Amino acid sequence: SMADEATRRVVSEIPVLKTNAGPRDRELWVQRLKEEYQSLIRYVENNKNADNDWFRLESNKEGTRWFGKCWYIHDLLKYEFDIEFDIPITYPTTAPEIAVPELDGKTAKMYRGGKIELTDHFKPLWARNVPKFGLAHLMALGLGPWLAVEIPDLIQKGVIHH
Repeated sequence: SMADEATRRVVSEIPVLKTNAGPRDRELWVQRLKEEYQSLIRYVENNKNADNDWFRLESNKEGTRWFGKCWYIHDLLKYEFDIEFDIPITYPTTAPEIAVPELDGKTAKMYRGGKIELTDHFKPLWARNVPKFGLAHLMALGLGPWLAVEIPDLIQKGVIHH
């Protein structure tokens, strides 16, 4: 299918994750976090090599709260946005909800508190890949393409300024 090839083209060089564990799962959660960090840092290193180093992420000590920055280039100007999310208890079967709080109420494709609204195809795509996708895949397949529609639109409409 076109969808299968599009997914593989975007994620094929991102390390796949393995462990079915969420924040409550003790030593299995510690192992899941090793897969999350190994997958994120390989994605970041690929991004630098492709001149598309577009985000930084850190977590709290337990790896249950994530926060950082993404950058979006439009007409060669670089825009920075703070991003944050909580790991749901039912992770990795349930996908985290990325929030961009400074854009809260500035686009229709977003819920209260700045939680971005992905298309209906993102959720079944995550579901069919559990537990192989993690935070690197949420950034690559979720926030990435969301920015590539919403940021150009909001610059166009005079809603955000450099």
